Amino acid sequence: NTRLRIAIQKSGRLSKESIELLSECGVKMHIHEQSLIAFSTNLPIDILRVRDDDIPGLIFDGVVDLGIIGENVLEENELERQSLGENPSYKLLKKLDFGYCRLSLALPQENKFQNLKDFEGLRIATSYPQLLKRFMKENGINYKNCTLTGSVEVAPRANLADAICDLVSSGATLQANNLKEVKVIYESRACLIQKENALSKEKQALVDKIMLRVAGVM
Amino acid sequence: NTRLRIAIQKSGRLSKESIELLSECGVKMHIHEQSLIAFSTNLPIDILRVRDDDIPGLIFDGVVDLGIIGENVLEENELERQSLGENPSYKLLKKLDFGYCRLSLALPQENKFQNLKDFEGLRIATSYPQLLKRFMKENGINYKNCTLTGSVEVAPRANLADAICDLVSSGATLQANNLKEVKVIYESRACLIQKENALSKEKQALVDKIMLRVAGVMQARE
Ligand SMILES: O=P(O)(O)OC[C@H]1O[C@H](OP(=O)(O)OP(=O)(O)O)[C@H](O)[C@@H]1O
Ligand SMILES: O=P(O)(O)OC[C@H]1O[C@H](OP(=O)(O)OP(=O)(O)O)[C@H](O)[C@@H]1O
Ligand SMILES: [Mg+2]
Ligand SMILES: [Mg+2]
Ligand SMILES: [Zn+2]
Ligand SMILES: [Zn+2]
Ligand SMILES: [Zn+2]
Ligand SMILES: [Zn+2]
Ligand SMILES: [Zn+2]
Ligand SMILES: [Zn+2]
Repeated sequence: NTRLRIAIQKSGRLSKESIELLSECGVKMHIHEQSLIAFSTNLPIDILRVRDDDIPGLIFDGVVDLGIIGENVLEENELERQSLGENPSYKLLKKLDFGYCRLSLALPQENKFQNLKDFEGLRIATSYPQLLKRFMKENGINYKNCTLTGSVEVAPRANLADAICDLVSSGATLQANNLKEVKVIYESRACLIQKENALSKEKQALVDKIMLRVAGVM
Repeated sequence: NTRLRIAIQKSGRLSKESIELLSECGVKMHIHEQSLIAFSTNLPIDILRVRDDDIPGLIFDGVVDLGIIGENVLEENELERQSLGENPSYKLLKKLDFGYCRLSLALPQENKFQNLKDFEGLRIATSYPQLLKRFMKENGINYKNCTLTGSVEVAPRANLADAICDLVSSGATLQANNLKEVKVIYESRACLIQKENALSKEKQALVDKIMLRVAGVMQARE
């Protein structure tokens, strides 16, 4: 197999815009329900539709050639890999102009918040435990972890946590759960990344062509 | 919280059978299919319906009191936590009589397989990278990892991997993807576990009561 492998989010925040970037770069393909692999009809390119949390790993492990992924997800998994004693590596090709969001600490609307110190001792629910951990350590604040993959914003109401650390874009989900954003700990946007090890000449040439197109398209 | 917290899978292999064990143990429940939070109507017990991969962590971190989880999922996350330099700990209360499955290596049906050595150099897709890693190390076999959270079985036919390491229950998914099971690396069943730090006397008394009922239920279901 000589086909370039690009991993994108199967469904979620980045899916639509990732597909549109690719088509704007002249990559034609049909996306409809394929469980894992879609095939460009005009170029030797395979689009792997995966859970976003898997994309950093696929790139670090050299399973795919390119990936489109949020900085937050990339950094969370990079930190996890580094904490296991590994050396995750990737090339950053381009910071993209979509997927804008921020990872923030949030409290029940009725809670008094003067200072970050108010998070001392608190149980904090998040899907990004490594990012949360690094931030709290850097700011000298002790807390108790609660790792949930979904429904993080329900954790205070379920009495699993006193607070949360979660992605915010519109702020609608925090509002719906009667929570308030008190401290941004990370700002994110989508990026295009490549695996570390050199591609074949053919593949690198196609990547350079796509990057011109991305640069051009931008 | 005076209420005992039990974490169970929201939806998947163990969800139905975990809810049924609880009702079979006399725990009456109000559930909202889409919701994290469920509660017992006749006992001071909160049922937290979550992704199964989250349950070992909630127990290790003492966020909940009890959890029902597959041994496979528990072991994978225990290894992960230990590999991060942490000290995950839990009490095993009971091995349960549902959630039977095995984590196995599988290859395309048409592949020749003589020996485990045939995995040397191969890209192996899995949702259980620590369990795979430990097994391959202990058998002296080098491989390339591919971590996927879902659709693991399609990785070979998508040319993402040469092989997979995945749970097999009925074998139907492997058959559907024209893959064959060549080596079992772990046998698994659901288990009931408890966080490490001592419960209050009243909570521990409720747990002991539930455990008696669990035993009775299991004998009665044979
Ligand atoms: O501020 P809002 O616009 O209400 O958005 C907030 C939601 O978006 C995030 O999920 P997201 O879909 O980004 O994560 P995922 O795609 O990884 O599930 C986060 O988990 C919130 O639920
Ligand atoms: O042999 P079969 O009966 O076809 O079963 C195989 C399926 O079971 C496992 O999923 P599961 O929901 O157990 O994994 P999870 O823990 O990721 O939810 C595995 O990923 C297969 O998809
Ligand atoms: Mg989403
Ligand atoms: Mg399942
Ligand atoms: Zn089509
Ligand atoms: Zn089509
Ligand atoms: Zn995700
Ligand atoms: Zn109701
Ligand atoms: Zn799962
Ligand atoms: Zn039995």
